Amino acid sequence: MASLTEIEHLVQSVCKSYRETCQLRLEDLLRQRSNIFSREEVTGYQRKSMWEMWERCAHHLTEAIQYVVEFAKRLSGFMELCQNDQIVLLKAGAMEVVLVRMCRAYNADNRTVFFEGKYGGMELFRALGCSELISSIFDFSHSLSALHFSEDEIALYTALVLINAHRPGLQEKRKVEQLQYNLELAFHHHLCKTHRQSILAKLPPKGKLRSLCSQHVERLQIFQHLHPIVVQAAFPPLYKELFSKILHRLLQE
Ligand SMILES: C[C@@](O)(CS(C)(=O)=O)C(=O)N[C@@H]1CC[C@@]2(S(=O)(=O)c3ccc(F)cc3)c3ccc(C(F)(C(F)(F)F)C(F)(F)F)nc3CC[C@@H]12
Repeated sequence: MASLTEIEHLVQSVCKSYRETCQLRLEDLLRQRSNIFSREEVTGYQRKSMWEMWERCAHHLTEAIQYVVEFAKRLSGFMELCQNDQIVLLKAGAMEVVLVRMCRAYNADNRTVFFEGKYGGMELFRALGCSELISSIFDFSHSLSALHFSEDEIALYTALVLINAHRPGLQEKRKVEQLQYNLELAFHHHLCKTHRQSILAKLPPKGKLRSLCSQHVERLQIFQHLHPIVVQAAFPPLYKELFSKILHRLLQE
C-alpha cells in the first residue's frame, strides 16, 4: 500500500516542510562565505570564559532545535503519533538533525562554519574545553560535504534521521515503522529518479551520529558537575529537557 504517485507526493511534501523550517536560506549562507572572522576576533572567542561559551553555544543549539521541532510537526504522520512517541523521536533525533543540517553552513574549502554572522574554523570553539568533540563535529561535516547534497536530499535524509522505529521507548513501534518505510521509499525513489543512488553507500554509518550525541551528553555532564548553578540559571530550559514540559508546549500549536 502506497503507489508511485503517492511516493512522489511524499517527496514534495517533505521538501516543502524542510524549506519552510530552515533556519537560514542556502543562498544566504553561500553569499556570506567571504565574511570570515579575523585572527583578532578568533582570539576574543578563545579568551571567553568556558561557562560563557557553553551558554552561548547551548542557546544556539536550542534555537536550531526549535526549527527541527517545526520540521517534525510538518512531517506527515508525526502529529498523528502519540505524544510519548513524538517526544521519544525528538529527544533522540533533534541533535542528529541539527548535526546534518549544519553541513549547509560548512565550507569545506577552508574548513569553516557559519557562526554568529561570520565563518570560523575549529579554533573558534577552544574555550569549550572539548577538542575531541569539536573535531568529531567538524569531521562529520567535512564527510557530509563530500556528498554534495541537494536541498531535497537533506530534506529526505533528515526526515529519516528523525522517523526511526528503532528508538527505545516507542509505544506504537509499528506505526513509526510504516512512516519510516514510506520515507525510505520516497528517499530511494528520489535518488533513483535523479541518478543519485551512488550516495547510499557513502552515507555515514548510523553509529557515527550516535557517537557524536553521546560525546555531547558526556561533555555536558562534565560541565554541569563543575558549574551546576550556571546550567540551572543560564542554560535554556528546552536544552536541559533534551540533554541534561517545553517540548509539550511546542508540540501543541
Ligand atoms: C550553522 C549554524 O551555526 C546555525 S546558522 C545557519 O549560522 O544560523 C548551526 O546550525 N549551528 C549548530 C547549532 C549550534 C551549534 S554551533 O554553531 O554553536 C557549533 C558549530 C560547530 C561546533 F564544532 C561547535 C558549535 C552547536 C552548539 C553547541 C554544540 C555542543 F554540542 C558542542 F559541540 F559545542 F559541544 C554543545 F555541547 F556546546 F552544546 N554543538 C553545536 C553543533 C551544531 C551547531
